[PDB]
Amino acid sequence: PMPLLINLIVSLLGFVATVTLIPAFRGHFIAARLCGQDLNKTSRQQIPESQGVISGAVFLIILFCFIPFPFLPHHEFVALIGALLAICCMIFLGFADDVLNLRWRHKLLLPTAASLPLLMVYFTNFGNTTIVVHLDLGILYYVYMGLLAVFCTNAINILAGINGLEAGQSLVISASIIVFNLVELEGDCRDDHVFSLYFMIPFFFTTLGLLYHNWYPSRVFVGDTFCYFAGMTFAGVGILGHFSKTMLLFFMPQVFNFLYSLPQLLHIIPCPRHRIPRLNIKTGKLEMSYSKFKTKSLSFLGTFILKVAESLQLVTVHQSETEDGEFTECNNMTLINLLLKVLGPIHERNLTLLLLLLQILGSAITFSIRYQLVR
Repeated sequence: PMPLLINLIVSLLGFVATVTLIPAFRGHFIAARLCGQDLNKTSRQQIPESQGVISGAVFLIILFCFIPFPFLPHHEFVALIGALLAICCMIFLGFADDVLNLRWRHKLLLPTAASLPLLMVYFTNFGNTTIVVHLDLGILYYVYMGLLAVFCTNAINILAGINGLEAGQSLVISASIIVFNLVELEGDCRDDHVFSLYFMIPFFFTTLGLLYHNWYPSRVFVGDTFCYFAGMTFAGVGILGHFSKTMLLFFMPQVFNFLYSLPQLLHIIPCPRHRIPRLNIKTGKLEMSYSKFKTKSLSFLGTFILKVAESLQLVTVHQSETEDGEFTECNNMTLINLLLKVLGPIHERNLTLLLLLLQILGSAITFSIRYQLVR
């Protein structure tokens, strides 16, 4: 593990670099108007946004320096430069979307745009287009790879709204991939897991440096730049490491949160501006958020999904009648608000930690399935 040693050293220098640079560039983001208030806090102070650009930049420089060490044969090098191009492009287009706030339709095209070098590397390095249930997907396999980048970013991005969640969930996911890579390094696929480690170790330590400042009480915000960055690094290693299926199982709390959010996101059930919990100033803890709307304006499909989700004991429905008419106060559909439905009001630092623990539980479940640990 001669290049893995060098990779671990540069990753630790990168942790120190992220911890040091994030407060150094604070002034620049504030002056750039790249800052906002922490909605779940009584404090009206502006906190710098998109700090995922600094940890993402540190990540790139770390790996740019690392590039000659695995070699010091081009088939594994093409994937290394190719994966770095896809990730770099994503950190770029991610930060551009943060700064410019592009339309949701253009936002979904950005990950497929940046994932193109991985698809081309998989094409030139003759990647297995076949899948095991034995079915050759061919063109539909490249559509999967293209949509994998789009998924991971938005899956992380829609499971957010509380300090240290986005960086924290990514640390559990990247640490799970590190553990999995190490176990599978000993035999069989050594090349596919040594490659994945080369990106996961620097991703873990740069994110650690970011979480140092994002963790409760949030000093900085990670921004959509970090979600874009994280999403592509995970899609990158999963695609070129061929463990995309195993990797998507580490995305279990995200897969649930996405599908539970889907009726609100698609506006089948009314969706407000912010579906984040409401902080009770007297309590100090975070309480559930609600989406009240007219019952007559609601669609037949929307009335069905909301009634099935109520019968499944997932959504709290509160009926009311005013002078304007009859309105339905539906619970905001997200894993954060569902945890407050089940466990009552929870403080922000404990609520994130609980979702991080939930992320650990799912990873243990994945590992137990894959290595026979149920008994």
